[PDB]
Amino acid sequence: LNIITVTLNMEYNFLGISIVGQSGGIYIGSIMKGGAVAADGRIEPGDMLLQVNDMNFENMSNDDAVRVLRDIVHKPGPIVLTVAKCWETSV
Amino acid sequence: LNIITVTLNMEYNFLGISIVGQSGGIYIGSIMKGGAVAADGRIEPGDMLLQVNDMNFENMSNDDAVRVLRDIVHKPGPIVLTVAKCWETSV
Repeated sequence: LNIITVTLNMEYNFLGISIVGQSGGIYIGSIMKGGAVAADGRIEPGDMLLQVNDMNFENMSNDDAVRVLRDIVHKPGPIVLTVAKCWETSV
Repeated sequence: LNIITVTLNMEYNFLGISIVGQSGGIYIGSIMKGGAVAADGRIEPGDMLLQVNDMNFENMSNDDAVRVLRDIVHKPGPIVLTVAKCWETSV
């Protein structure tokens, strides 16, 4: 059970994450210093973004996901992100 | 056509990449300074690793992929990585 929810107040205009697509979730490439996500601390590079508020990406195209995510980030008020926590190892 | 091949001489004992799994390819989380991958330059964080030499991960479990990758990195001689180049944007 590696999925967590992360609520951000956004009282912030920008999540401060770089998201990565490839030509069932969106990968988080990096976290931009300050916040909102950096200020919260729970989301880390390599985590997979599955949902924002009630809009789930697991069956959306990457282009629609980004569009919906931006639409919601530009709405007033708090946002809830659902994240799959990654594992990492070096080779 | 966003897939490239990257040959590394490995005359290096360590690719110098952190790979990310989640509970058809393995994501590259970061690149460790020096090389081999850092020294080559073509592979970047967010890229997806699809194959090493002739062993393709697109139908393997993440745990088998990592195992096979380590096995091959510990073999003598050059290694060929097949990478899907990501796109990135900030939200």
